Amino acid sequence: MDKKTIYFISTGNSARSQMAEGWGKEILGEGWNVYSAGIETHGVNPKAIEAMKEVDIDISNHTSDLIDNDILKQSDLVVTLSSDADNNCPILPPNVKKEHWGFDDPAGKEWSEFQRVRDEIKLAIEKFKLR
Ligand SMILES: [O-][Cl+3]([O-])([O-])[O-]
Ligand SMILES: [Cl-]
Ligand SMILES: [K+]
Repeated sequence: MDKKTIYFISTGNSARSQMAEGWGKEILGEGWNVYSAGIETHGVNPKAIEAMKEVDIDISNHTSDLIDNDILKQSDLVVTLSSDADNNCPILPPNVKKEHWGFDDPAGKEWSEFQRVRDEIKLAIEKFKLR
């Protein structure tokens, strides 16, 4: 069937949203275009890159972006990863569905927290695929 589009939006496009994009392309790649953005943009967190590298997923080529309206309007599903993203997300046109999957912000925390959030996001995406 026609490939769908999922857009992960978080406070920034530095950690949670980048790991979601990484997992999304790996798990949902066959039937989904996967993108990510932040309400704010502050570079990709090197620890998020390393966290994904540890599970053989390369996100070193990702970029930190604000929301692209063109992609947004053509998205089938928008997933917010933080309450700030949930609240600051633009009013979505009727053709776009929206869900909130919250995760803790690993910024400034110890290494194991990046691993923890990485794997919680992995689980959420694996469950999503089973719908
Ligand atoms: O994607 Cl976040 O940078 O909000 O973690
Ligand atoms: Cl799929
Ligand atoms: K991005």
